[PDB]
Amino acid sequence: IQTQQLHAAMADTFLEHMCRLDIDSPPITARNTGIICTIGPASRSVETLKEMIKSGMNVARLNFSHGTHEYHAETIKNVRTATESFASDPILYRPVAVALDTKGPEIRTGLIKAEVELKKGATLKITLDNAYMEKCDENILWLDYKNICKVVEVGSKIYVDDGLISLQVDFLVTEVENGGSLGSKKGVNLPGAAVDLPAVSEKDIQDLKFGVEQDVDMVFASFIRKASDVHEVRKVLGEKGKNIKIISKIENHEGVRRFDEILEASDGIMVARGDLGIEIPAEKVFLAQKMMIGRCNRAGKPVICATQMLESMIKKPRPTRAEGSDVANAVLDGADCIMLSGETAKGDYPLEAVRMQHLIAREAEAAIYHLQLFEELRRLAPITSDPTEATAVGAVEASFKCCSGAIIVLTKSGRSAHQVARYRPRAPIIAVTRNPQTARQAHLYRGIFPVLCKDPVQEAWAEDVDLRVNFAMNVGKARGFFKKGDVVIVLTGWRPGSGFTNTMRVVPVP
Amino acid sequence: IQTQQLHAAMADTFLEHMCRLDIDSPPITARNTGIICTIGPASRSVETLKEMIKSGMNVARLNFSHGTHEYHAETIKNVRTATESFASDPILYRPVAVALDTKGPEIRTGLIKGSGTAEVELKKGATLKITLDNAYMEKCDENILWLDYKNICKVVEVGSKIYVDDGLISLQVKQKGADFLVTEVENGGSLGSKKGVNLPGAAVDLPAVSEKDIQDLKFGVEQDVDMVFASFIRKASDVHEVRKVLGEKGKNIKIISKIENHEGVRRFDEILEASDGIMVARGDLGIEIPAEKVFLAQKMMIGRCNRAGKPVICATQMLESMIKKPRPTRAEGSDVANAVLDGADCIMLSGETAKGDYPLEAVRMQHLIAREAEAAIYHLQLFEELRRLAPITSDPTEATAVGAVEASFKCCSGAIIVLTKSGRSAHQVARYRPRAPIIAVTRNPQTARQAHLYRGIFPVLCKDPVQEAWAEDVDLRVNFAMNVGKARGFFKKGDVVIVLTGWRPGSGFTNTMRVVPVP
Amino acid sequence: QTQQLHAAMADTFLEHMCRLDIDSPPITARNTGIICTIGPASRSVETLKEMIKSGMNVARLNFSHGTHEYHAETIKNVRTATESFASDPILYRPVAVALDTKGPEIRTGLIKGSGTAEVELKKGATLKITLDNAYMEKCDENILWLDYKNICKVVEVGSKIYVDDGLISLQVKQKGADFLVTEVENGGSLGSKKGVNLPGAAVDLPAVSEKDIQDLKFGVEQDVDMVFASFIRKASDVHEVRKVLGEKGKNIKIISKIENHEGVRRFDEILEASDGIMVARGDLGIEIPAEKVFLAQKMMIGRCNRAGKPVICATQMLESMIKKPRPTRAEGSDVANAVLDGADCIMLSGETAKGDYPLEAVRMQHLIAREAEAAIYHLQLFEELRRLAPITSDPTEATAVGAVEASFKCCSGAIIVLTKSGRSAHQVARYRPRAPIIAVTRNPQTARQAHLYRGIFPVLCKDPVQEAWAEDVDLRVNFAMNVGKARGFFKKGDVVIVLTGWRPGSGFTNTMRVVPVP
Ligand SMILES: O=c1cc(Cn2cnc3ccccc32)nc2ccccn12
Ligand SMILES: O=c1cc(Cn2cnc3ccccc32)nc2ccccn12
Ligand SMILES: O=P(O)(O)OC[C@H]1O[C@](O)(COP(=O)(O)O)[C@@H](O)[C@@H]1O
Ligand SMILES: O=P(O)(O)OC[C@H]1O[C@](O)(COP(=O)(O)O)[C@@H](O)[C@@H]1O
Ligand SMILES: O=P(O)(O)OC[C@H]1O[C@](O)(COP(=O)(O)O)[C@@H](O)[C@@H]1O
Repeated sequence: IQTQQLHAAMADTFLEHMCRLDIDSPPITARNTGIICTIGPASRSVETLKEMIKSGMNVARLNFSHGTHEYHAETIKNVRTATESFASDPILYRPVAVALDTKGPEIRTGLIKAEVELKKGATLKITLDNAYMEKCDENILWLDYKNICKVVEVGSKIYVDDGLISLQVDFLVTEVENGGSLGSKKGVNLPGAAVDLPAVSEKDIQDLKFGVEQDVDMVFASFIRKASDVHEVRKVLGEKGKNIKIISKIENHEGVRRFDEILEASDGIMVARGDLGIEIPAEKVFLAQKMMIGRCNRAGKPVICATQMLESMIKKPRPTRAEGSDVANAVLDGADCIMLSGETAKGDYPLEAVRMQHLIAREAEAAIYHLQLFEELRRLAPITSDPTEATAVGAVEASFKCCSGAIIVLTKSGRSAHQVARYRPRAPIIAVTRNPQTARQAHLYRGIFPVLCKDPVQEAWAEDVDLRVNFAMNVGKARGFFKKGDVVIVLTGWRPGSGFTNTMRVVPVP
Repeated sequence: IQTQQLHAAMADTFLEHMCRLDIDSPPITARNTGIICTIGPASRSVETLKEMIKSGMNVARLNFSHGTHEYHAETIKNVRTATESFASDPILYRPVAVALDTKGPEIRTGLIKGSGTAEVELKKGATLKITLDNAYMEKCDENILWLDYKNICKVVEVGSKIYVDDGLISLQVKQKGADFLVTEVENGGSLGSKKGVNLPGAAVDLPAVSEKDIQDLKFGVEQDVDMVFASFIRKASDVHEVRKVLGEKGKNIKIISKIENHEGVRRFDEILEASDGIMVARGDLGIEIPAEKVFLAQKMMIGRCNRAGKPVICATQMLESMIKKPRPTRAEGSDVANAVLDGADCIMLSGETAKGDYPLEAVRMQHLIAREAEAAIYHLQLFEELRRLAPITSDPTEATAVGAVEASFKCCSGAIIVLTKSGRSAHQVARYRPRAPIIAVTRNPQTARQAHLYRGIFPVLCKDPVQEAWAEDVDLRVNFAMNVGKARGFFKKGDVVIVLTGWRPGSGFTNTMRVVPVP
Repeated sequence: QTQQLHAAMADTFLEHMCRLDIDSPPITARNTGIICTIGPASRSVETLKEMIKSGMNVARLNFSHGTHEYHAETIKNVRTATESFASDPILYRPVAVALDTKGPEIRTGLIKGSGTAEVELKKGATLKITLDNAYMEKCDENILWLDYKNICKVVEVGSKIYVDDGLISLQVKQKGADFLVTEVENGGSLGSKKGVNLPGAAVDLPAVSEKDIQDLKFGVEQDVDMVFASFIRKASDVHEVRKVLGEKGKNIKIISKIENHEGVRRFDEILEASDGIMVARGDLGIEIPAEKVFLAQKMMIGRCNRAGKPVICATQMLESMIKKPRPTRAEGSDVANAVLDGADCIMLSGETAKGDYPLEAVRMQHLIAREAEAAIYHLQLFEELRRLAPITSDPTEATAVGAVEASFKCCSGAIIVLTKSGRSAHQVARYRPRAPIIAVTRNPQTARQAHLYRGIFPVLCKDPVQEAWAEDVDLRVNFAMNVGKARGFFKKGDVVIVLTGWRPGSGFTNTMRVVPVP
């Protein structure tokens, strides 16, 4: 009772559950929320990447907004070098995924003449004549988006340089709402506009093909506005990249409004709060965040909460109180993963930022009101004929009933473990696979602790099944998830191959 | 249904309620969560203060860790000048409370090279000597660090961790002494003048109410402050000590206990029972206990305060980046919204308003987020849990209060108008957390100021003289609240409001609830 | 410790049941309306006086038998007995009068010219049904006449015909022009003028017959409070009853009796058209399989509670009490479960109309209802009623829920409501408070009709209108404090909820006061 917030777990109301949250109730070792770190000058080396892994990084994120293919290939090579330095012990080997975050379509201003000053309620004309592209000034500004006039109307706002400058409407004349240092080749945002820019730009096609060649596990597809955008990303990945997960980045009003069709078309979602906070009033981000996490939990699809989670840690070795809170509340909301950008890419304390996310995520997971969450997940999920779905909900129920140390799932593609994860058990889900890509991808789903079996396939299938379950038991005992004599849930299928999980057993730890 | 997250309000589950939160669903005009602003050099002028009031500032906080009595007396004077500049129209006047935040049992360093602005870059693994010899109190550098805690050597042992400046710098006690400590820099950084020192493992024996606190509390009574935010409250006896120090002259001053250490969290229940309200003082609390556990202590304290109907304040680094930037980080927007969703009565600004470059933008942002987050609350579960967890009582006032809240949800009322002398009647309504704002009409200026501590209370100060016929005096205050609500856009003619009154004059007779249309 | 308050606290319905305590005694107040059928056993002014002391609230008159002259004398006896208590207005109890229509009944003739003669019908035997009026007073074990002329047209070979509360069942073997050769499936004693059911048949009889029209017009003339309309199959049948009552009987409550398949299938349209429902289990249990009646009952009680319209549970609730002074366990359970289901009223037919223990049956209904009312899981019920209730702009609906909420919070002795038309008290009753609703009115029809709503205890104020309106309000509130104190619903110092309006007349209820009992 005095550990894992188990007194708070027993509350009959959410109010009382909150009243019982105890700073003296220590959490277990298992940390269920996946940690995604953006790699950069502060974290690119092998030595550092080894420490990143030890501190808790599960996914290495490569930002293709900048850098060449050569640079990115070397980052990937470094990640795999640091990752396989741990391969010698398969019991302790932690798989590490590689994510490719696309540049995506963007609106950029021209070259000035370099800085200029804009003020109060002055005038500035927006032109598209590619003769003014080299002569940007205080009275006239050129843009690379030719359909800007079609998507904007009388009273529409234009945001310049990550929202620093505000403006009001073959050309458009604007009245400055908020001035400042007008730079050259700066990003432009169109709030409320149904931007008709390509789903995937020319550079993105090249990047996505590079990703297939580099054997990446997932793509974080930028500026996803509709279902067709996801379909274009999927078509570019083709047959060679059919198994690569697609996470759609919701960055503007359109993406939020057309969310249900994007979720159905995608493998998962990223709440890209940075871009979203420029596109929608910042006081509304928390709404879009809580709506997307809720709907992803409802569909059983992975959701990533991103941007400025521990921002002050770029310069400081400890985060602010708002940051500590933001990480906890993203876990409490129901986010599968939490992300680090500048904090691991450019900052002075990358390792400390990763360690803090791990500590907060672990305390937040014990703090979840599983009693309400599990009843609501059950009530909202459809009654289907699927044997694996019934098995998965059965296992979660059994794990709550006997307070099991884990739910051991045998999986080839990962699907069987994903089905367990959508019911959010408190027990860690040990997914035993032989597929190295599945083990990497499994980090996207809350609760899943992926373990790669390297043992050779036995000829008697029932013995091969037993070998993989025993492996999971060994990983559990070694990492102190449970010990000999404890009860665990074990999920297996009625024959080899995917799609047959239908067997739930309550097994003592040997 | 398309406004105030009413589609989300209708959800049968919390998960579905979250699924329905809509960025395109605009909130009402009224903002329920009170905004406390620390007043410092960036916000002291009458000019700025008038604009703070307009931006949404409800309480002016005075941090007695710094500044002389003369400085604070002038800040208070300027707060009153800005507030009274709006008194010509009683319909548009907004009361503004004055809060005195004590220094308390603080441990502080001296001056780096005799300058209150100079800094030293401390290196990891480096040796630093801590002295109590006042010869170095202005001669601090990268080798010698003076602090004002005379009994440091007794309560600290070898291996003990010493945190400096919001715990950003860390040190380990390597060799103990009589008035000195030989330390090893565990975590480096830039060390400035007069920084905060924490000793999480140590049994700090500093008095509850210091000699400086007694002088400041006295000045608070003389200055007619509305509340005291008492630093480092550890047990109920500490609250009792503040209460006894304020004595008879300060008996109506509200005491808010600041929980910022492990003992305070541990002995929370007895502290709460003794206090008029609580501050979740996350700054120190996040140094004293592991920073990852702060959200647990925060939600336990908000829940327990909500369960007890006593005000709770969420404080520190809520919009921190805004000291230097005109826009907050996404983590900051989140924190503000989540403090409101948790059930915090008030939210607070420190350096963001006291010394930052954008104090009005920080006030405006807290106002914008709070109002958005108030509509996002799951009132269906919150009101059911508040009802079930509250005892059955013979108190007529409590029954009227819950009946009034029930009526306000049924007709989606524009407000709950409450006539109150002490504030109690409006406090009893706030406890049940209605969606509609509570317009508290009072003739007592202190009540009007102190009501800002409670979620939803929109206090109004009636200046109209007392009429011969009591029933006409009652109707005059109700009409005054009708006038305020219309003028501020909380409602318009024909809308329905709830009205709370008593059956005779004086406090304690609230027993009448009326459902009336707006004239 | 009292009125199942320990079970009231339960966080789950399962634990609510676990905590039900036979040693937790109920309050004095009984909220469920008791409807009694008047007959030879209960017609005397002297018996009617005792029926009123036992707890009868509504006197039901079955217009399937008797003449207008006979029914007018019944109504006179009910009024004489009710008005005997008017000497003390504190103890006076309003009593309503309900007219129950004959509707499209199908009845057999006389057994060998006698009203009491019986024949033994044996299983396997042939029975000939005739429409020939030469046999209307010559029924026996071989021939049986019935008054439904178009019986042959609506039935077929193989069809089943039920006689006498469905105790005798016949199977049609041969169909004819004005006859039916049948076989005895369920035998027994066949008596005179027994009711007939044709479960599968499309009975074409009118919803409102000429006799029904006369009875309905007589209802208006006799100033009845409500009508119980038999065999209502659709909305158009209720509109037919409504039309007949017309402007003169516009304020007479229509309670549609659901006693057939079509009535259940069309229930929503029926309920929208009506002022209330009777779950008419007798004929319903013959018209549809008997094992489905509880389903229909719970569906109808639920939908009426959801619509805020009165619902009556009727027929064979304490049947064995016709011949015995105590009921069976099933009968005790049935009365308890109708109250638990949410029925506003419970009814007695044979038990009060012709049985040997009428006063006993009324007393028993009173004792069970009171026990069952304390057993209600108010915590879930109030939460569900609020959730399923729409958000209104109506100040009166907001004041009513506020008052119910306030009554739960302080566990008040009562919710005192001042009402002209009764609407304000009905709005309080739709939220099911635990506290009894003392509805103070000066309108006598309002006071009588208030018995149709769970929890309403109507009191008729005799006192003339005081000059100052506030004083007239206070006089009526004090009258309720006096009724509640005399009936032992509360004592001095207890807390009660008071509901009034801001000006005289109907529709201004907007004031809720929490006041100590003087
Ligand atoms: O009733 C509540 C209230 C809250 C606080 N909260 C956190 N995001 C919120 C979004 C909207 C409303 C309240 C919100 N969280 C939970 C969690 C589980 C069950 C019930 N909950
Ligand atoms: O809230 C209720 C009320 C009732 C009716 N009922 C039947 N025995 C009862 C005993 C006491 C109170 C109500 C009772 N049944 C259920 C069934 C499932 C869930 C909730 N229920
Ligand atoms: O989650 P997935 O990809 O459907 O895989 C689960 C599969 O794994 C198994 O447990 C074992 O299959 P293999 O022996 O082919 O690995 C199957 O019985 C089951 O259908
Ligand atoms: O909240 P409090 O301090 O009890 O004050 C509420 C009081 O205000 C009133 O409505 C009006 O009283 P006054 O006329 O004395 O101000 C009382 O009837 C009621 O008891
Ligand atoms: O229930 P109804 O028919 O709306 O009547 C309730 C009415 O009774 C009153 O309390 C008293 O009215 P009277 O003084 O006219 O009898 C009104 O203020 C209120 O509107």
